[PDB]
Amino acid sequence: KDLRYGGLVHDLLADSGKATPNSDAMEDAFGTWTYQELLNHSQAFSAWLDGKGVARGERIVVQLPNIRQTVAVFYGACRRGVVFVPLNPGMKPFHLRSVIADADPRLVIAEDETAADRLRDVTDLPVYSIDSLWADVERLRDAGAGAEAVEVSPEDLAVLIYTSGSTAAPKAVACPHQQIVFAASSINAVLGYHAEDIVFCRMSVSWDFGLYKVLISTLTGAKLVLADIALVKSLRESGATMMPIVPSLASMLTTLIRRDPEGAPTLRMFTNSAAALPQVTIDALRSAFPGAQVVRMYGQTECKRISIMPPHLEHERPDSVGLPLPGTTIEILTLLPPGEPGEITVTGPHVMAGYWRAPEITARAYMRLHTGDYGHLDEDGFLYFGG
Ligand SMILES: N[C@@H](CC(=O)O)C(=O)O
Repeated sequence: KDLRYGGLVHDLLADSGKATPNSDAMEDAFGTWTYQELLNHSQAFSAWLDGKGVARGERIVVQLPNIRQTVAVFYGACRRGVVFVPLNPGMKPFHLRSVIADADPRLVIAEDETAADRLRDVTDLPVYSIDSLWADVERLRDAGAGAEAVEVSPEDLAVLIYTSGSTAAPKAVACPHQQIVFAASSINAVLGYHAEDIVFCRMSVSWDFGLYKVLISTLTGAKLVLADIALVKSLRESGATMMPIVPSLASMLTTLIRRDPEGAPTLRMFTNSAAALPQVTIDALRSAFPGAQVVRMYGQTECKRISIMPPHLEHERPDSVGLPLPGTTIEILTLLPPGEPGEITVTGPHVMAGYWRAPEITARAYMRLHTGDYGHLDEDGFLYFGG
C-alpha cells in the first residue's frame, strides 16, 4: 500500500534530506538539526567510520543518551552497512562487559571521558568519547566528506537490539534493513504520522520504541524531540503532537497534568505498547487531553510490533490489542478457529532475522515467530490475551 518492501534504512534520510532539507528534523536539549543538517552530519560520520576502517557488516557499540549525534551515528553507520548496537547509559559494568563481548564490535562510542574510562575496564576494544570524535566529524562535515554511497543490501543487518536484562544471558534481536523499513512503514500506515507532526520521545533509542520514532519521523518528514516534573511544559512548549507512552509514563503525565490547567492542547495522539494500559489511565488521558487519541498496541522486539488498534476504533473492543500490522498475519496455534485461545504467532516482512549468534534460542522462537504469549482472535481479526 504505502508499505515499503526491500528498503534500506538510510534511504529514508536521503529522501527526506532532499525532499524537505530545511524542515526541522531533530531537536534535543542542545539544539536543532534540519533534515539537511542531519544528512550532512550522518554523511560526515560515515566518513569517520571509513577513516577508521570499520567495514560493511561490522558492529559499533554506541552507548549514548538521546542526543542528535546518536541519530547521526545511526544513519551514518547504516549508510556503510555497519551494524548499530545501541546500549543504554547507566548499565552496570559486568552487564556491559557481557553485552559488548556478545555484540563483538570493532569499536565502542561512549558518552564522555569518564564513561569512556569505565568502558575501557570492561573491554580491550578501542573506545571513543562522542565529544572528542565529534570534532573530527565536524571537520569532515565541513570538507563535505562521505557523500558517496556504498553497496548495502536490504538483507544486511542494520541493528542489534539487546532485550536481555542484567540478570540474563546476553541476547539481541538481529535486525536487517528491509524489516526495519517495512515495519516502520506498516506502523505508520495505521498511526498516520505526517510532516507537521512533532514527536515527543522520552524513550531511549536503545529500545526499539525510540528507534522507530527516529525512523517514522524520518520516513514522514516530521520533527522528533529527543527528551521531569517539567514534562507538561516541555510538551506544550515543543508543540508536541504525538507521544509514545508506556503505562508508567502515562500515569506520571496525568498526575502532572492536574497541576497545570494550560495543558498541552497540541497533543493529538498517545501510542502505548510494552505493557497493558489500564482503563483508569486511559480515562485520565482523555480527560486531560480530549483532543488526543489513545492508541493501544502490542509487540515484541522480535518483529518490532504485532498489533495496533486503529486510532478511530480507540473506544471499542476494550480488551483487544488491535489488528495485525498491515501486510502481516497473526495466527493462533495447528491453526485454531476464531475464539479459541492458543499461542500467538506472527508471520510477515517485519519478522526479524533471529537472535544474534544464538542458533539455539532462535530455533525455539523463530519465518514464523512464536511469541510465547497466549490468546485468541475474534471473528473480525482482532487480538486478545487469554480467553
Ligand atoms: N517492541 C514493542 C514493545 C516491546 O517489545 O516492549 C513495540 O514497539 O510495540
